[PDB]
Amino acid sequence: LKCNQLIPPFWKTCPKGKNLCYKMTMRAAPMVPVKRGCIDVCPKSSLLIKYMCCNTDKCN
Repeated sequence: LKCNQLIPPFWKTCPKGKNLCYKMTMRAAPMVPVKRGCIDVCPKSSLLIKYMCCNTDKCN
């Protein structure tokens, strides 16, 4: 279980439990990525920012 983050090849293996990952894009703009990392589940997404969480590698 591993996940790449914003744009370059930058990937890493996420630890047990945190087998999920994400990439928070800004809803202000269509979906401008700004944050990303290995998680468990998507934190409280805001009205102006969409947290794009998922379970598969590469997905964020």
